[PDB]
Amino acid sequence: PIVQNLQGQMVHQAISPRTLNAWVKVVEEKAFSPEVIPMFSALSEGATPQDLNTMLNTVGGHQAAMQMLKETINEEAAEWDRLHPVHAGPIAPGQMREPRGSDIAGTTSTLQEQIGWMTHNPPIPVGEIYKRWIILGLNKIVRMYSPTSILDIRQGPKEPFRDYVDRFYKTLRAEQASQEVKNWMTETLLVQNANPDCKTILKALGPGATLEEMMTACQGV
Amino acid sequence: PIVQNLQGQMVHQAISPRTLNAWVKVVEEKAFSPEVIPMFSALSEGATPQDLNTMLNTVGGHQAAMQMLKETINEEAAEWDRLHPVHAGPIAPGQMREPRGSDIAGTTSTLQEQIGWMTHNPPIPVGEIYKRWIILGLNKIVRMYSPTSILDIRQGPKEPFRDYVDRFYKTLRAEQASQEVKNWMTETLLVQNANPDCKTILKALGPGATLEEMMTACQGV
Amino acid sequence: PIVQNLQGQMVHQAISPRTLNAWVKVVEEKAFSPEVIPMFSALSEGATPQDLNTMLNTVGGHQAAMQMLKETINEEAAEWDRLHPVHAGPIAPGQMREPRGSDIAGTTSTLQEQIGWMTHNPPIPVGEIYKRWIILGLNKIVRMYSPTSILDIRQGPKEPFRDYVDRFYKTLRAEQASQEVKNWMTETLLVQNANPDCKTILKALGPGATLEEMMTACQGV
Amino acid sequence: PIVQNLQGQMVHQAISPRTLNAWVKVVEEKAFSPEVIPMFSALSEGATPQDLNTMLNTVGGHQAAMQMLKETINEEAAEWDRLHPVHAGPIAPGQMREPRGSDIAGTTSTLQEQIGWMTHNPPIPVGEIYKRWIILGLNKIVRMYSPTSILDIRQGPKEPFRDYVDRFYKTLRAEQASQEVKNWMTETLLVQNANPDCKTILKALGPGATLEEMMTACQGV
Ligand SMILES: O=P(O)(O)O[C@H]1[C@H](OP(=O)(O)O)[C@@H](OP(=O)(O)O)[C@H](OP(=O)(O)O)[C@@H](OP(=O)(O)O)[C@H]1OP(=O)(O)O
Repeated sequence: PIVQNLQGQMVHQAISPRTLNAWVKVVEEKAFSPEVIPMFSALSEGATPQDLNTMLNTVGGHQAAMQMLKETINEEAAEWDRLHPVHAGPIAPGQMREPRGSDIAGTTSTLQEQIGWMTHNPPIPVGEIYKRWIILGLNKIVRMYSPTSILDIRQGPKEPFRDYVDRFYKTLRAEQASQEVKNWMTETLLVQNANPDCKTILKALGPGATLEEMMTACQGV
Repeated sequence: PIVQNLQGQMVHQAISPRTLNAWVKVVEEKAFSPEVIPMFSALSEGATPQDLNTMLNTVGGHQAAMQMLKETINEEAAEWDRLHPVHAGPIAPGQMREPRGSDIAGTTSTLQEQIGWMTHNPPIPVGEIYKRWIILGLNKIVRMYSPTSILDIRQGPKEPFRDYVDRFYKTLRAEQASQEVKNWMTETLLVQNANPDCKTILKALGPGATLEEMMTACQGV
Repeated sequence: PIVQNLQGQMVHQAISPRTLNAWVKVVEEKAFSPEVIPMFSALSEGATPQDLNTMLNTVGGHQAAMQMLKETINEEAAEWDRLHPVHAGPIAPGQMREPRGSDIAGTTSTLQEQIGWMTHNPPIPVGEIYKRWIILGLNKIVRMYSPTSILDIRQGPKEPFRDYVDRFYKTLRAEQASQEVKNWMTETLLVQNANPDCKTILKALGPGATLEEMMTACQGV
Repeated sequence: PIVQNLQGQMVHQAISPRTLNAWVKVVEEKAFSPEVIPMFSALSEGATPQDLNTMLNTVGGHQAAMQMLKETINEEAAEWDRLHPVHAGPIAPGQMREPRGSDIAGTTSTLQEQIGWMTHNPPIPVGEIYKRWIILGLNKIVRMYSPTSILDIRQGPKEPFRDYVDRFYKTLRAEQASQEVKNWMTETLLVQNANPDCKTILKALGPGATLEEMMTACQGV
């Protein structure tokens, strides 16, 4: 985080040990359930790339996943570097050097330049692009850790409908696809994969039946 | 939350990670018992739709209930959009764009727009209507998740009257009904289901007995 | 159709009997399989709306199909009327009047009027618009008359991959969801539903593989 | 096509509806078996590129086939542009301009232009060149849609030699390797894959035997 001192100049503030330990416990306990992404984005609000690096390195276990995240961050940094070629020439006192692909990731940047980049007007959000790369990696990790694809979620012969819907929507949350495909999956795959006992009821209800109506109608079975 | 900086400009503040973890734990332990709604409205005091979306997304299990909440929010947003038609024309410097139905939910807006909305005079409380929609959805979820119907709560042969009346009133709170049906239930169904030893005293007491009078009348057994 | 007589003046020419015979064979024997649309769009080459109605009377035998077609025509005519409000005022005597939603449909127009409309500089196409509305109706009918859903197209244990791909693409063309859902279906659902051996080869091939490579690699299995 | 009117001036004549109907039947029912090419080359007799595009829109139903066809057209157009650099300078007013790679394809040309191009002394054929590019695309598609490789065409225990030869030559015409490999296939692979009795007779006949003698000697076996 970045805060203003008494004089009003921006000063970095280290993350409290409570937040850091909460994030570490979330990563080590939850495996990589899909709710880690919102929790991470809530715990890392307006943080400098050094803070993100601390929040990532501090994790003790799940080292394979952190390695995959390292690979994804490196690929995104290389692509960004290719997109922005270096402008040769001395930097005027009124500006600062343009951050390269690895300057964003914090492997070759000091704290002061990172503070200066996004506190400048107009701002260049190093933190908000680094967090985008990290979240893009976490999406792949979460998708990998989820057991089964959405197309293989099937209600058992005896399973209650509420548990089946819970499994289906957990898997769909873990799924990686655009929003339109997710809407189609919600509309059709839910009815299509049900057990024979509830499939007839769901078809008889109609094509525009809301989730509440389906679950209250299939409550007994 | 909304806080002022040193200069006096409104600045968004992230929710405390302790509060967020407390809400997640509340949803973990309490399932969807009726006391969740006051807890939510206490933990989400004066929060922008960004914070509400964070607090809703962070929940890990019970994904079917969160999907019902999503559908209810969508219905309320569509009804709001129909109720307030779109106005065509350029935006004056002294005003801001009129929010649409999907604008209140925070899924198609920035945080700065909402900050300006809920601080500009006259206020347009996006947060205070999003919280209304969320509570409206949570009410249906709580009613549906009630483990047993009111008619099935009956005092046991050896159960003291305190336990039976507590179970009955908790179930009555969960199964939300109108006021007059609640009055009839309290007056008649409470007496009807009791064990014979308590039923005799309740009947002999009279029809217009308050809850305290019944509880202190049947205290001996 | 429209032809030029010996005096250089455009004159309507009726649809030859065997073209109507071919369209009647298409309607009565193809059972509204997804190939009715190309054959209609071929047989109706540059036809004035009177000829379009002459070809449409064949569908009048099927009550449900003709009802769907009439409803779609009327809805598109209403939308056309809404989007083109009739201008009240003097018009240049060298120009023709304006086609109403019931005059582009040939219900209340005469043949000379449509001939003048089509043979104009610049031309105002009425036949093409009417044909687009008819094709919308036929798309709806073909979607209704589909024999199986896209999620039920599964390759047999020993069916060649080419037959399965042709069946899948025919069903996907009948169902006609949006474009993005179609791309997702082609990329993922095609691989998912295949028989074990072809599924193994397609999985081992990799993700995001063009159809040519899939069919070439899975040729003799 | 191109016809001469009553004044002796070449005028374009549209493709009759039933020719387009026949081509649509060819596309939709033959499943791109190796006989689509002769029927296309027959139905497209002397057609200006506008008519070629009109016939090509039928293939637009098949996404993959149309993509392959479009790619081949574009590649050949690029090669044509490269091999015929546009000459900048004055031209004789009695001569027409030069057809670009996107003007021989009828995408950016008008009908009168192509009529003038084709009806020239000496003629500059645009229809024939466009048809050659289309046939290249169709060859690629037919090769993709083949049901079995040439090495898997084996005569059955009791299949007559004539049926086996016809199947073999159809598959060899689909696969369309170079000419020398085709001659080697015909000479050797045909004898190699035959059933034991016909293989014995063909071996005993000798090497370098014409097809007529092979089929005459192996008639009733
Ligand atoms: O080769 P042809 O003897 O000229 O056959 C054609 C051909 O029929 P088939 O391919 O079924 O044999 C036409 O079919 P299209 O592919 O053009 O559709 C068909 O026209 P219809 O489509 O109208 O059936 C026409 O039949 P018709 O005589 O009714 O015009 C018929 O010609 P023949 O009947 O003279 O064989």
